[PDB]
Amino acid sequence: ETLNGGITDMLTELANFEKNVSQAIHKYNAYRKAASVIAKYPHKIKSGAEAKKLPGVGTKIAEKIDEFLATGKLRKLEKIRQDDTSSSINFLTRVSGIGPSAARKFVDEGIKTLEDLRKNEDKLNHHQRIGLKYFGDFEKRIPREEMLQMQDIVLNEVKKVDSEYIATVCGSFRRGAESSGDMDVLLTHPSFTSESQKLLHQVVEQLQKVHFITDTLSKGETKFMGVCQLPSKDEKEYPHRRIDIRLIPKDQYYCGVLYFTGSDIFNKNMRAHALEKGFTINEYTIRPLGVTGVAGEPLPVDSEKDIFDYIQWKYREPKDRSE
DNA sequence: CCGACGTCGCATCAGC
DNA sequence: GCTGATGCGAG
DNA sequence: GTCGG
Ligand SMILES: [Mg+2]
Ligand code: NA
Ligand code: NA
Repeated sequence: ETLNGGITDMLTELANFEKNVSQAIHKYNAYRKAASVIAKYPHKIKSGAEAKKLPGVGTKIAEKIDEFLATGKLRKLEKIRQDDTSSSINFLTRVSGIGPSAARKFVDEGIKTLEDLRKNEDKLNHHQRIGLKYFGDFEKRIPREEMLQMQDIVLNEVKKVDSEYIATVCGSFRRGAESSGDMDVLLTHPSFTSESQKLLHQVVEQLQKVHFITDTLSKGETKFMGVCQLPSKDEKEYPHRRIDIRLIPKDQYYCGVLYFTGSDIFNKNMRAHALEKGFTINEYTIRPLGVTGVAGEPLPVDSEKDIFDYIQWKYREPKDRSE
């Protein structure tokens, strides 16, 4: 932090404005990359030129850093921050299911605040209402102790519906993280393959029957997004939580797990490495690239380890897949 | 100079 | 009613 | 906005 935190906040703020106000998702990711890279740099950045050396920090961000160091502020940001229209739009997107477009329409027609949304239930789609209901809870983090508690429930109820199911809670949770943002469960069964009833439904149903799943954002044959909660002790109720459960075919499961285990940077590397070794990994399958680039049949995979074999890597533990 | 920067499931909107 | 686009939130 | 063909 305090080393170059002034700078990473500036860049993260600018990132958020590009995403929500300007609708420039690529400039959003540029500032985000620039932020991460400076955040890892263990020296108090002395000038914009110094920063430029780092990947993802270019001319225009070197300039902003120079201005910030010299003045301790950045004129464009100070100005956007006082902007009534924009700071509202930026804010409203914090409601889950409200993106840059819905937040634009809203601010356009007066609606700017949480109370403004609360007064206009009838202009919110279903996702948005749930988002408003749980705005506070959703911006909280999930402590790993609750994550374990949550998992206990998920693994118990999945098994109770049919013992042949496999459920794996992935995400940063799986990489040993102290806290999580939501839960992502990857679910498969022997009767579901690429060449292959209600398998997702029955599990949601049962998580609902024991009152773990409280609300549904969206649900189809393969992906469920919704809300969940741990039950009460006399002690204060637990916050409501985002949970995603996805149903993957068995032959694509361990690719699924690898992929949704991450981290984003770790997959970015593992794809680059598997490349030269003559393989293409995606979230679904690993395939061999033939002489000119033509990817052939997907190789069978029966554990995460199989993938690591194909590309001559030693199976790295989820605990060490930070990059 | 100029295009990639993942792509996808699902809910909901637009067009027909 | 149907089909395709667009919005959203996820690596 | 940054990078790179
Ligand atoms: Mg049985
Ligand atoms: Na640079
Ligand atoms: Na949102």
